Amino acid sequence: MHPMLNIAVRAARKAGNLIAKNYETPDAVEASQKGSNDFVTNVDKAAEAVIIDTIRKSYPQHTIITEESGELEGTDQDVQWVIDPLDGTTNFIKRLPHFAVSIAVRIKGRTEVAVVYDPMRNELFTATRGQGAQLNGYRLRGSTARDLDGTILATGFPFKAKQYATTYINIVGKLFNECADFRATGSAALDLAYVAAGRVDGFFEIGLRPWDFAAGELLVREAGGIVSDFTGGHNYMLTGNIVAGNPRVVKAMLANMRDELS
Repeated sequence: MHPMLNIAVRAARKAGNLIAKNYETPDAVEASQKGSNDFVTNVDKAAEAVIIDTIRKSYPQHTIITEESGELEGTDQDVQWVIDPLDGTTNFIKRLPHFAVSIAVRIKGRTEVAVVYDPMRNELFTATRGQGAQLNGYRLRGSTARDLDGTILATGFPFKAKQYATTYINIVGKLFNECADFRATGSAALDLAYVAAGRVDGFFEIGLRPWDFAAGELLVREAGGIVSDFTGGHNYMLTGNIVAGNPRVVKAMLANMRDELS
């Protein structure tokens, strides 16, 4: 737990330090046809290896699930480490300095530990279940906003889910008409961390993969916010359709979502 937290942080900083070091290089950037070149993937794979190696030196019995390898079953099925070694891939390739390592520990299907770590800003966000969220050791509470007016909402376009373009764009339209403004940062795990830290008032994105929200979602819930489905449910793990923020902000956002798809 806090020994697990201590290993999650160790792993996230060593992966983070390695990703920071290569950000300062260009070496071998080779693809354009869509975006993701050999270099980010080599950098990313090396981060993943470091995280796996670090976790297995103390907990070789656990299941580890990574964005790049899927599930590496352990003898002890009751603990899963759910990891994105580099949430913000396109950012990294463009050298936009906004990306993070996300590492969640789930025990018998409940997230108990969460680390999101920005290695450019050297900001480590952490949480353990029932004990709240911190940024570099200092307690987080969400934002204190009560409606959508003068709020800032982190979000991203459904680049990987284009068939939802119209619905999404329609949702963005409605929220804008309630005097919300938007940030689009390219790192969902960081967005969730920023919800936890009140740096934004809410977050909504479609089609997230579980490794990008598993740590972020606990950050929010431990800093007094909530996370839900676009339709209000606790179904978001299956969908990846995530609305996060305090209970007022989410209720207000969910209000603007009924009359759309999902």
